[PDB]
Amino acid sequence: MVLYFIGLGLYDERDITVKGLEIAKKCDYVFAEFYTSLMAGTTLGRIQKLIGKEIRVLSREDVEQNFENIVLPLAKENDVAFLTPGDPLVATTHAELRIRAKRAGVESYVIHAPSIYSAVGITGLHIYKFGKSATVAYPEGNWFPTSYYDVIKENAERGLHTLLFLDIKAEKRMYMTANEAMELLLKVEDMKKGGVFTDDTLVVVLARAGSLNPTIRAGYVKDLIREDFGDPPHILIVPGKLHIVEAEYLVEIAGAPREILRVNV
Amino acid sequence: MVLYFIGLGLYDERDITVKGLEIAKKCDYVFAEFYTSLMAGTTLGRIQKLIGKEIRVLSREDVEQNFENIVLPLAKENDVAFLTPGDPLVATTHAELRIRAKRAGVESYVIHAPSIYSAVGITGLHIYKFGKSATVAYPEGNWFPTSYYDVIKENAERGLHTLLFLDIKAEKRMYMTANEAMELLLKVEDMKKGGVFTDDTLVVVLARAGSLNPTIRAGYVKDLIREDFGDPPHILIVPGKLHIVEAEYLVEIAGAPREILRVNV
Ligand SMILES: Nc1ncnc2c1ncn2[C@@H]1O[C@H](CSCC[C@H](N)C(=O)O)[C@@H](O)[C@H]1O
Ligand SMILES: [Cl-]
Repeated sequence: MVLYFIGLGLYDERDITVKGLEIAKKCDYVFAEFYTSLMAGTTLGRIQKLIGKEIRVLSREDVEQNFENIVLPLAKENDVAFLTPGDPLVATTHAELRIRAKRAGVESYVIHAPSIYSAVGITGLHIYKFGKSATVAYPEGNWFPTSYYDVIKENAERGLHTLLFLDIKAEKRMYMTANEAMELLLKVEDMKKGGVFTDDTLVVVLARAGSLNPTIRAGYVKDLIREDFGDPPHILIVPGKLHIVEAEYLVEIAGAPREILRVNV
Repeated sequence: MVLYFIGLGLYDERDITVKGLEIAKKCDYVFAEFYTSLMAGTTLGRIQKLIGKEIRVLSREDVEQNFENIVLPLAKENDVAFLTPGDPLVATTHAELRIRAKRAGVESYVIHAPSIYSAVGITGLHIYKFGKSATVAYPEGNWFPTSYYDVIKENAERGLHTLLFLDIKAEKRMYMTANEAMELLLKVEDMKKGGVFTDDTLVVVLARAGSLNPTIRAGYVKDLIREDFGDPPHILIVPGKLHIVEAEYLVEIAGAPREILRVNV
């Protein structure tokens, strides 16, 4: 009669919360999805080993179209767990699943876990200064989406930071790198000439957040566009005007050039 | 030899990640602060029991003025952890403490935990639509803070949601309620008259996020301003223009007036 939405956290199998683990262990059935994002620092096997349960992976179609047929039925007479990377409900489509549960007469509860949305605080940038978020999508065919560029412009215009999620082909396990994202943005700039993203733009790269050894780098596009930030996942941030304390953290912790202390503050 | 910043999560001791727990259990010394936020579902004792170490609580002054005199000295010869509610680097000035660690020759690592900043996803409002965040501070003496009002205005004109952290006086054991936050906003509205926050404004209240049964309520200020949302901590949200699916969730899950379903495109 109960369905638990449980977050797996940022990077590996230990990023789930103690509450999440214990509840998942007591569940009769455990499902999971790995299409909204991936858990780069672990494997399905390692997660299964930790939970001590068989985990049935569901595709986007399984969830978006058949959640009420695959998961909810068992949730009616048993304790069921639905695992997702990060924090449950951050992915725009997950919240709606609770409405499906309600209509099927199933109670649902949410067990949170660290999300990249909050983990970016490790960049030294003030969380309250982050504006609207956006996703950089790979162009393809005659389709060249560029809305994420406008999001940066509107945020930066108001002195706000822009968190950019990078595209991911979950099934194919292909990760968009910060480098590729910078190239795309430069390409978009060259097309809109809005003076939003150029070689002189200051950016921050956060790679493998959640890991004990994440890569935190800050610098101008011209110097970072071809830098190796390590293995994915990568997240790109275009900060707005910086508070001196943010700048000093980027210099001292993220190896940013001293120049930011006078050019971006 | 090392200093760890470890988040404890939203509500109780079990909101700490497995990673944070395993690492804390092995540290030689464990310090913590409980003034940046309120964990309403546990106690120092329960945390100490779970971690299996005595936890020395530090005050805001101990941290802000003597972190390098109380904590860092031990980190040079031992494994030390600094515990905080939620995520250690979200809506706090703890990031700067890493700079102090560096300058003191102490390597530091960060272990994330669930943060209110992303837990708001449980309100059903899309995370990416949240703009700049702000804090509703208690008026004191002749000083009456009003900046949070402008943040709402700026976000709303852009169709963005506004997350409002509510003030806290840990030592005086005072936790601002959503009701008090609303009262203050109505006053600032009278003062500035920007049509930003009135009795007809739709708002969302999230209380005790992290618990299995947090209070999630949506409605017009005139109707919620006197409603009892239970014990603290509380968070207040002023939505911007809603997507139909967001309104859907607010109605079905947070009991919002069914009229908000009729979104004005
Ligand atoms: N479980 C919870 N429910 C509602 N609000 C919460 C909350 N935990 C924190 N807050 C809000 O955040 C304020 C502290 S701000 C510090 C937040 C912390 N670093 C985090 O990551 O959550 C509180 O006064 C309250 O308004
Ligand atoms: Cl500011």
